[PDB]
Amino acid sequence: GLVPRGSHMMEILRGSPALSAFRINKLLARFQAANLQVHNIYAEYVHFADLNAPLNDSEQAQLTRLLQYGPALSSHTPAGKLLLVTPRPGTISPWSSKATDIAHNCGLQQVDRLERGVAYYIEASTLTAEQWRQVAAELHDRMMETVFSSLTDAEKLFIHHQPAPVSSVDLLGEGRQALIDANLRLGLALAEDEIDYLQEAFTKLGRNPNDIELYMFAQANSEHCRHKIFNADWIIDGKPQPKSLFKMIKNTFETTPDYVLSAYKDNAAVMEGSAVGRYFADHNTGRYDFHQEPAHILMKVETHNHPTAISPWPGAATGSGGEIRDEGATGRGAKPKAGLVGFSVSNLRIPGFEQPWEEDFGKPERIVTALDIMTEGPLGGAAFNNEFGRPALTGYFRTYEEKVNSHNGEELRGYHKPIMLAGGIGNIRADHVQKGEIVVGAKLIVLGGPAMNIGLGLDFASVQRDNPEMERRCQEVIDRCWQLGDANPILFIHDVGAGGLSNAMPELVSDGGRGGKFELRDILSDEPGMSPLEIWCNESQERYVLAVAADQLPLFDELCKRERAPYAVIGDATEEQHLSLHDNHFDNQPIDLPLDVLLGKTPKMTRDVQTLKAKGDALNRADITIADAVKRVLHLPTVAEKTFLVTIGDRTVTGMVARDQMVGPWQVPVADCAVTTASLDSYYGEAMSIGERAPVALLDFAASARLAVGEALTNIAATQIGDIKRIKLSANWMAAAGHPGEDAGLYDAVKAVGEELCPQLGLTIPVGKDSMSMKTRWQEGNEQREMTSPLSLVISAFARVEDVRHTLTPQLSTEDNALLLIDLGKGHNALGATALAQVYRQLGDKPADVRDVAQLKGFYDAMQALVAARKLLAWHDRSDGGLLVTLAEMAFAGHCGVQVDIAALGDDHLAALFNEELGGVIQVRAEDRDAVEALLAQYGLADCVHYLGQALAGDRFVITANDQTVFSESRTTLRVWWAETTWQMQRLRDNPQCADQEHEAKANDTDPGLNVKLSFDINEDIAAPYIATGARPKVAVLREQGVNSHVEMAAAFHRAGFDAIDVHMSDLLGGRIGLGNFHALVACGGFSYGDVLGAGEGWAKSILFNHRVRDEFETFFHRPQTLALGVCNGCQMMSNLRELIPGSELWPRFVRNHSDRFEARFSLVEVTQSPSLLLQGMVGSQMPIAVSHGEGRVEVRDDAHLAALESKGLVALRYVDNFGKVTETYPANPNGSPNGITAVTTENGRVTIMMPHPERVFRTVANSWHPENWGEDSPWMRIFRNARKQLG
Ligand SMILES: Nc1ncnc2c1ncn2[C@@H]1O[C@H](COP(=O)(O)OP(=O)(O)O)[C@@H](O)[C@H]1O
Ligand SMILES: [Mg+2]
Ligand SMILES: [Mg+2]
Ligand SMILES: [Mg+2]
Repeated sequence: GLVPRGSHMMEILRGSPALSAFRINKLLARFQAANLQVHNIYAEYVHFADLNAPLNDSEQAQLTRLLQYGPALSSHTPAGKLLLVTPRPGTISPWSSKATDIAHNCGLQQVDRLERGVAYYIEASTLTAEQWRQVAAELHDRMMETVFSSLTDAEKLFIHHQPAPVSSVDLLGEGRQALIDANLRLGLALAEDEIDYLQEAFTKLGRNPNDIELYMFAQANSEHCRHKIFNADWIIDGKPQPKSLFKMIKNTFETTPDYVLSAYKDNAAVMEGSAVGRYFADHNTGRYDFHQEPAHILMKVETHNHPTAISPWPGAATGSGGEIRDEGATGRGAKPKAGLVGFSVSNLRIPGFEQPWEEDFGKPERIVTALDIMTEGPLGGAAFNNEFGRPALTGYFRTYEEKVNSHNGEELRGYHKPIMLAGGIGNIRADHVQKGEIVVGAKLIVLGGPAMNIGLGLDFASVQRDNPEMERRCQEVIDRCWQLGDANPILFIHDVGAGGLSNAMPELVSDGGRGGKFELRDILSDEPGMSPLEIWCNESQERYVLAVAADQLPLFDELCKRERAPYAVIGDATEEQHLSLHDNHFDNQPIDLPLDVLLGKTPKMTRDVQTLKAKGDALNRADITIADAVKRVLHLPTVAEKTFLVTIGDRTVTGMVARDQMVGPWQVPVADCAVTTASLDSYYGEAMSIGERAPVALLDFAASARLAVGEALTNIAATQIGDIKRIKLSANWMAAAGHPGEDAGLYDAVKAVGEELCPQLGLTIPVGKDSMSMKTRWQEGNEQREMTSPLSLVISAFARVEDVRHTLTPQLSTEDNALLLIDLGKGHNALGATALAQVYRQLGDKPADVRDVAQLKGFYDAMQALVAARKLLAWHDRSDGGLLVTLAEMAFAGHCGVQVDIAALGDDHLAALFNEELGGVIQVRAEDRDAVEALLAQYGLADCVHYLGQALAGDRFVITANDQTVFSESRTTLRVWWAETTWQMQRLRDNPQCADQEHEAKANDTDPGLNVKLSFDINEDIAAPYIATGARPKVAVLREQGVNSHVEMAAAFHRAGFDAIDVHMSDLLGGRIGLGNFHALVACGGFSYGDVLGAGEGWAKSILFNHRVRDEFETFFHRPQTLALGVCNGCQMMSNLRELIPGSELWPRFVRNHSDRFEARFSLVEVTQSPSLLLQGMVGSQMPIAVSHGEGRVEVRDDAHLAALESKGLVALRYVDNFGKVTETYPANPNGSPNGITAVTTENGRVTIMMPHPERVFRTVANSWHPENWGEDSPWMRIFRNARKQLG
């Protein structure tokens, strides 16, 4: 298929079937439910190639081959009515960016652009034109796609448009009205006093402003960018206040500067870390080595609330992506290392699973539902973290939507505009913390993606776009820069976010005390139609701005080319504090302004407001029983199991993850905080926790803020930190500013933490952000409706960790034990604004609060003493759902029972069980009870401490008060109820057979959990005699663009005695490396090309289609003694390279998981008998391994191929269930692979490929669960030692 398309030609190539049978059945069921008689539907991918020159036969065959990927679903002959769904004209999918990159890296420069659609063939002969429109509506996303009736209509996607010129606004010819008109036309949202300021500035300059100048100004002066509310003066109840909100936050730093290296002068804060071996490849040698130095710790938390209400996948994705850029742009360049995630939404109202507190109150047409946010949003956030490669290790998820009698009387309070929160930690070198100086003449660079018309102005302008692989490429350049140490050529770096370059470039010169002169036509653009305003102001993603000295440009160019990171020099820093943007195409100057004019401020805001305070109503208990309350509370999403948010996201990339959300042998997501190691050679590390309690703010603003700080501390407390001054906070404030009562409430809550609680505890808040229009208004029938959030403070706590090995979790032991409650509520047992109240549609009277500051500190210090002395068996703090939920979660994690007496906790059993006061349950050895009680007493806590009882083997969850049974249930029954939410979410989002299998396994109490059988001594270093010689063979640690798991791969080989060499595919292509110098090769994990065109396919085909590099690989694999390993993405790659690999004829392909979802699991495997030299000595072992993949499902051609592979004896690993049997049941087998197959070898055993990641778990400390008696080495270390010994 191939036709004229302007000065280019467009080719049409049919792809493979696009939807599996469950997805097809879902569509048919949706049509049936809407009364559309659709007899059948079939979907095929179709590819469009815009060509600038022709393809010869050989090139055409290459292109056709590149576009063969994906699971081998059965093709159907087209039949019925064609509906073709594509991206909207004027947009370029991320798919297109990455597929085009692959074509170019395969030598197809004739390809100008590849794009993809889905051709739907619908047989429904009896449908009206009206009903056809409804069909079309079901098949596409109106915010990013369109529907066409012919394949040839895809030509519209590639139309070339001539550059649009700059437009002036005619102030001199029309007066002020020109500015008023432009304000409305351009959507500038300017205030009257801003229009005054612009009017005078341009009158003084004696010329008309250009549209681009006004837009730039308007962006820079928004609430989003200027923080007017947080810098305002206040008057409250008639009294002027002494400090802004910002100054009150800064009070915490004035009080507690300890350990802080950077606060309030970058887009992340920095604190002291630990001296450890930072592991990376040297610039000159390419060898990975440990560099003993301080790894300091950066932190940042952001939000993306409004875009996520409009288009949740990209909203969440670019929420993560922007925050990752803030981290990498800290100082003079730094390295992200782990993420966190938060969602607050309205009620889910899951079809067929509606809960008794949920009422449908309507919503605006133009936003999505709470359910669609929680379906697509987490996938988007995860897509970014997975493809960029940072593990996502802690988070929160709250539902809230109720009609309540709050501060402004009876009104709807909720999250129709959601909280979408993304944050994280990173490491940074001491000499890079401070931004450098920008010398006059510095070159000013944009690093990253070509711009498009995104973010300007159905709300299309709020529809974002993410390409995480592009950002990984950029991160690698940043890494190379900071890895040069004193020769780091980055003088200054900053992320590109709101306002695009129009904010970022002025900010970067201005932060250096410089001006800039810029050339518009040097900026990389994928949309030649764009105006200067669009080019300068678009919010295209994956971009950074930086300054480099002119003499370092050749170095910078080398770094970028090797990573394949696009970059452009677009201007020069000037001594004069002026901003100039020239346009070589139109020979004119779109921007010509002094910086003081541009960056000049209208006056400060004054907010004159009054306090409103809600009168609580006592909880009406008419319909409440304890048993009913347990069942309801376990069904509140806020409380309920969070698996659907957890296993979708990588938790092992870097090899530094010590404590992830999933805990114990039954992998129950209840960990109270995240912990990473500082390096691959240390037990020092970092921790992250979150505290939040928004519904409390409907009753008491300051208490909600104090509880958020408190809960962050209780979540983190059983991790070995020491001095509380080591804990640093981000404070993210979400409010509906201007809503009656909220402004005074905001001030009071900031004051409560910044002026009071944080200084009194010794907690700094060195970073934070604010989002101040958290409400939603619409017309619902004949009436105005509004849904307003509670004031919503989210606190994230971050700390350097003294020993990651000493972290406690909620996993109860059944050795002889005591359960003790630390009730920091001091028996107040408040029920206001609890999960209990919410699930009966009420708010209640009085909420929890921090009852006693000294006791909170004493709790923290006492926990630190108990952790360091190793006196705790377990800890779980009390939060949503109260003591009942803390104890239940502990019993789920320990897969056991409890026998608990609550007679000491008051006569009100409901209140004792369901209050959400601060504190929690510690478990200690029985023999240590008296000593632990005495320790707690030393910290002033005796009256808060209560012996509850003990954990016991079995399935009974029993709560007594004297001789009365208060509540008694099967622990399994509770655990399954608690699972029903994630069950239902998985069920609607993923393959329902997998969701059901996962859920139903939880009901089998006989599940023994992950468990280990070892065929060898895991402590025996069989490589030691080799290492002792000092002779270290090289390993080629192979990476392609988008690979992310190479550093820990190198480290694993290093520990086994190799010299690990960084080999990029660019090194092979440029002659800098030749495989003939190596005896061992490893293809590493990640998302090369974002897996576009099938995971590992672009990587492999780039090798196959370059005859030189293809020959190199083939030569390597045909040598008699060479060894090769392919892990995950490398396994996929090597499976696509079979034709070069002897003995690989029976290998399968690796395709989309049967669940249709990314699976980040800690899975049980057995090592099976095969020739594999890398698994020698390990046959019959059974131990868990990190799994992190979406396309790991072994796929054979037919059963003859599966039988042949099996009979040849080439299977080397298989998934087993916890009973130890080979399985295809999910998630024990996470991807649906037949016969549990997840590793294969060649006939000679010299090449092994596997989907799981042994290199992520070679350290015991990095295994989510492991036997207590293991040393530093896990079983998986033996793979790398076997490689060493085999080389001799
Ligand atoms: N949005 C999310 N993304 C990833 N993990 C999450 C998310 N929400 C919760 N989690 C994880 O699920 C577990 C249970 O969460 P939750 O019950 O909210 O924690 P807590 O009550 O201790 O504050 C924790 O390990 C938490 O980090
Ligand atoms: Mg919880
Ligand atoms: Mg907790
Ligand atoms: Mg919480």
